[PDB]
Amino acid sequence: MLIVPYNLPLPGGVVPRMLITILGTVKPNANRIALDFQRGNDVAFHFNPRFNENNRRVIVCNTKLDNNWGREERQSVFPFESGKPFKIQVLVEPDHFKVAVNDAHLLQYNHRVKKLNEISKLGISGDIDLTSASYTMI
Repeated sequence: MLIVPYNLPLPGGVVPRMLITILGTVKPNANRIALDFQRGNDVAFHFNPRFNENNRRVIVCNTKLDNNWGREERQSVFPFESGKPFKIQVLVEPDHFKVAVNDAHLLQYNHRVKKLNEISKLGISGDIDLTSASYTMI
């Protein structure tokens, strides 16, 4: 019920205890999903499930500064399935983003961009139907 790519403003940036919830369904022949938390043109946190990287499924996380990507962090645990509904929750903690998928902890990504109050947009793109995207404080 939302068009993709979708831009979710995060007014005044992110803060610890902010919880972002994304609901949708992975398309049948998906290749990728991406969440991009942006500070202007920089990408503070790129979360990128890849369904076919050399015939493996992997999640890649990274940061883009001044148009250059940094050191990737990869993990092999892959909770997504083509064609099925998902829930992603991103909880902002003091020293990392914490990601849970379908109510199970997936990964943490330590803050490389330290001006959290300038991370003011979340872009959501890739091979999904997007149902809802929202945030709250816990």
